[PDB]
Amino acid sequence: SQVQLVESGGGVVQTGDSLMLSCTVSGHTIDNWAMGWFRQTPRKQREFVAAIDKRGTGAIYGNSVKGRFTVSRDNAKNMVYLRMNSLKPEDTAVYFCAVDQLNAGLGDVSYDYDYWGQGTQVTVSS
Repeated sequence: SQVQLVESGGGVVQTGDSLMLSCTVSGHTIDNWAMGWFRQTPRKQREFVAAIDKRGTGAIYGNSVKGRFTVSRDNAKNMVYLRMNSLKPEDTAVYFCAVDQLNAGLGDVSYDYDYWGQGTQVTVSS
């Protein structure tokens, strides 16, 4: 498959700050796919963060980010977004976007996703 994902928007911020991650997809339209965000730490290789259905009407979130993060998408631009509010030191991680092409709703397990990007580093200073 010739699908390529490029995450951006990572950075170094203070506790309480906000970031807006984005991911641009090339090689295929995303308009029939669910899309997910995961994050990598020493303790979790791909911790689930968020997932959004093909039209953007539904979303699910990892327990530790509920109420703070918002996932969105723009199918015509082939882009997915993760708004991160109220950042905490334990949100420090490399953040990845990935494709769910199972056409079976929203899921939270990394092995069900494809076409991982190389991620974007988020560092939240204590």
